[PDB]
Amino acid sequence: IKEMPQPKTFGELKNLPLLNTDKPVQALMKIADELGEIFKFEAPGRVTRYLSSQRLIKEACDESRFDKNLSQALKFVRDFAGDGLFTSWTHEKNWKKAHNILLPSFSQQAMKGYHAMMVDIAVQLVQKWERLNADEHIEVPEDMTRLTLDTIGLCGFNYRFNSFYRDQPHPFITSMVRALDEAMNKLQRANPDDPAYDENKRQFQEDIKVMNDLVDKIIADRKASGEQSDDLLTHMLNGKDPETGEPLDDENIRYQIITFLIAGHETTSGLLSFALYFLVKNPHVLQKAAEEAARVLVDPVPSYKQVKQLKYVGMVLNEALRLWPTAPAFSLYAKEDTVLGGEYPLEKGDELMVLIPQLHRDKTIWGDDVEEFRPERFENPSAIPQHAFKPFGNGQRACIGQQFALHEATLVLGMMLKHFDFEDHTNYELDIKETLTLKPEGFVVKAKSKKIPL
Ligand code: HEM
Ligand SMILES: O=C(O)[C@H](Cc1ccccc1)NC(=O)[C@@H]1CCCN1C(=O)OCc1ccccc1
Ligand SMILES: N[C@H]1CCc2ccccc21
Repeated sequence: IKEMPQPKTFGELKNLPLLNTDKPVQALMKIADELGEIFKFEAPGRVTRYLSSQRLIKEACDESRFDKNLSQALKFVRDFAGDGLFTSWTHEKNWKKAHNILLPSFSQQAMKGYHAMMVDIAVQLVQKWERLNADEHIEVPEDMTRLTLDTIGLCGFNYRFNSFYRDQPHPFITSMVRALDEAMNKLQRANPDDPAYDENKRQFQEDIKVMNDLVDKIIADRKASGEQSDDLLTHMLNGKDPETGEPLDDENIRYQIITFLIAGHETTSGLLSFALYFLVKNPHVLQKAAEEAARVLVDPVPSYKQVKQLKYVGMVLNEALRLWPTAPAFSLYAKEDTVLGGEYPLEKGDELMVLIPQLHRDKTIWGDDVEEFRPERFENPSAIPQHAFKPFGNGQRACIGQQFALHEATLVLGMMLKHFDFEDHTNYELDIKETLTLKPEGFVVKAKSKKIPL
């Protein structure tokens, strides 16, 4: 039995002011580098423990011992994401119900159905870049966010956000981004009942209303038309849970669609942005990935089967997820009294945080070169130990979107590498912006067309 280290305290505020930063995950990573595989983190009326080693995380990922916790961030996002899949407890009836109904909608097999819609948005991205003038550059996270938001709108509910037709976001997106910023800003507030925050609260309720109003209208419009489009909204209006025999009600469907729109906007766009960053910083890797894209994507429109052959592009995406897992932390609670790692006794209900970027830098697993971008680490997936690599979380509460995100990201990165050469024309210095997710802020490149027709 060891005593856990704890970072610096602020009297009665304990560790809470360490999150008074726009980069809380990066702060926690630097604390992990100083303190090691486990540290205690305290706020008024809150204790959690941050885990960084595969040795401890492999136990935390034992579903017989630990279940998904809603962190303070997830409790605040639940105010507009409700009991959708991401912000539900495992024991809530609507978690297992929605999970059983939606799993077949998110399978590898289902990606054959979504492919044509993904190609539609991906071709819009390639056409935007083809149409740039010689003097112009690409705003990488901006364009990747235009893409991922449009892909989930179209595959989700046959709705065109038309992000490539706009400087300024759809009204839904303005409310969604402002609601997320408010949820994330609330974490570090030592005094949240302060009247300074009355404007925030009035605005928050207005953004929740806007989100509910468009999504409720889209569900109502689809029920009215009777149209049977092959999208997630159709699957949710028609689907029945084999266990309860019930369908999802319209309120839960609204929380699922809100959840899927946040995920598409926030997650896959980050992965693609980090992938392009690492490619332009590692020209040998860029060359190897571009040879594969040229050899495999022989048709003007990529096919589902062709995207599955992009093995090296998949390895690039996994190496980007290793260094900068886009959704970098998840929360667990002890189902019963238990001893973590033969050293740290926990009581039933005790919370753990998994610091995925730190897990991904465990030198006992990956070797001394952990900071280097080497997709070849992923050449043989069998060589990666259980629970060493967890960008999609864990067990039955793992990312339902994983096949969808990797299919979209592989298709789009394949087409980018086929159609363009890329220049890091500003020698961009990595600056990682944090919301729920990570993105490389201010990342810009120039693309030179290889002039291959669509
Ligand atoms: C690169 C992209 C993505 C990454 C890295 C990512 C990562 C994650 C992770 C780490 C979790 C677990 C959260 C936890 O334990 O608290 C999760 C859950 C989830 N993700 Fe993703 N995700 C991605 C894309 C998507 C997309 C595109 C969708 C949907 C369109 C999606 C939908 C979900 C849902 C619904 C959950 C909750 C699943 C459940 O608990 O039943 N994700 N994701
Ligand atoms: O929200 C939390 O409880 C903790 C931070 C915290 C706050 C108050 C006291 C003690 C700890 N959150 C986190 O450690 C991380 C970093 C910032 C947000 N966050 C988090 O888990 O966000 C939710 C999330 C994001 C992505 C995937 C799943 C869940
Ligand atoms: N994909 C998960 C991980 C990050 C995130 C944010 C919103 C909704 C779902 C999710």
